[PDB]
Amino acid sequence: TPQTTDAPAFPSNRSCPYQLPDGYAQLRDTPGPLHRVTLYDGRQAWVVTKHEAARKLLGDPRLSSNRTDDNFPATSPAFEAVRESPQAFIGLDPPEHGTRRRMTISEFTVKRIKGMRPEVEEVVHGFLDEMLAAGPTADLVSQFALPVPSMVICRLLGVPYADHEFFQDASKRLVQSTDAQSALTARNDLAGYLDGLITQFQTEPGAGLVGALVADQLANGEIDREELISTAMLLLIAGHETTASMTSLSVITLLDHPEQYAALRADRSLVPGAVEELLRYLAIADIAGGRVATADIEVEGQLIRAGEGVIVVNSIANRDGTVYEDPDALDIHRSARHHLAFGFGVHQCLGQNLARLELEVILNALMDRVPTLRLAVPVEQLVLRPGTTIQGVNELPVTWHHHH
Ligand code: HEM
Ligand SMILES: CCC(C)(C)C(=O)O[C@H]1C[C@@H](C)C=C2C=C[C@H](C)[C@H](CC[C@@H](O)C[C@@H](O)CC(=O)O)[C@H]21
Repeated sequence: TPQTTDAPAFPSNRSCPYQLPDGYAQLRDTPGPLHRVTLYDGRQAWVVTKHEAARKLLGDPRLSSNRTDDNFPATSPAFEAVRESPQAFIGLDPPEHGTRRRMTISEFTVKRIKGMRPEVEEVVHGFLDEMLAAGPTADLVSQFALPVPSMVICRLLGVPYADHEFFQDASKRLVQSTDAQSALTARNDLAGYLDGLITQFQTEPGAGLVGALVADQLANGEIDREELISTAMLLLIAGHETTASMTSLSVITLLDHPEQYAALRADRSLVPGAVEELLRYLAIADIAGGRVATADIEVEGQLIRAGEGVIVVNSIANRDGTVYEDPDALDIHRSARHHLAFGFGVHQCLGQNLARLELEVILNALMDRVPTLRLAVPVEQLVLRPGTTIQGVNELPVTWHHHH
């Protein structure tokens, strides 16, 4: 019998780091904003494949972010770790979501992020000194891409960087876990570490956002101790892994487009616009759109019923040709405005401007100090993460014109 189905398996893995999987490109090319897929357990779900409908549904209050809902579209067995756990505000709906998010916004405002630029530049150049002094070759992930945002978010959260080896390992084991067992164990490792940190800040008040939440909201019973752990865990893990993966993939992508990398190096005013285009193009968090409908929603003839899972795939929506002409082409000179790599609505990425600053400083630093940077292995030799997690590589062997 023929094997063609009306709801293809979802998600799919990338074979090229800066191109949609073949299964996503056909979903992008089907007409209409919605299309059925099949999750890992056999459940069917909706995916959004157009930019305007993705933007409209991300702001529709009839789509809930409640992870604990039984109908929430889980995309892997490892997802049972966050469902079975107390929720941070990413999995909350209004009004409870707003009261929790307000406790954290002070550390991510524009004026606070801009003020952090001297500190971030010191952090980037510090790890660039060490990598260049150790001689080629080098793993760009473990020696630069991961340590730089790790130290920045640790200073922002109040987490001691002296323990970086522990929680970096546990954060990997959680994000790239393939079964619920290794995911549960990694999450418990981070929870146990953070709970000890909370007790530590109750004896002597600490710094950062975690120290402030312990001395203020937790002391007044406005947040549960376990809510504080999930919130701190969310910020810690999002603070490391997203920026590290954007850096690794942005380096890979720019090295495969040397004409645009040359233009970027010649005119640094293009860096902020190239970051926006890289965010649209790469879209490393395109699974970050899971929703469950609480009421019936009509979208251009199609009907989402209450209790159905919806997955807004921002990587597909960022390749909408009616918004960005020739969407599959990298183009640092294009207007990448209104892209959905950071989401949209009340759950729009809290640390989107920290990531913009981190990537801007990092790209300028690599072009200033290692302009001869190239990949020590062919791109096809690299191992990409599957579509069930944050896009990126685990290793990135690089080399350069060395001398000292
Ligand atoms: C670097 C690339 C990044 C990308 C592509 C990205 C992407 C996203 C997306 C798409 C969402 C929406 C999730 C949803 O609607 O369910 C989101 C939310 C969020 N992100 Fe990011 N993010 C990045 C960096 C960061 C950083 C550096 C932080 C640091 C704290 C962060 C913290 C958060 C938080 C706390 C939320 C939840 C917002 C809310 O629920 O109100 N992200 N992110
Ligand atoms: C193992 C699955 C994994 C990768 C954590 C995940 O799919 O997340 C993704 C998808 C979606 C929620 C949005 C995301 C954007 C930024 C973050 C990095 C975020 C981590 C979500 C957070 O929920 C994970 C732990 O914090 C669990 C918890 O706090 O209960 C990430």
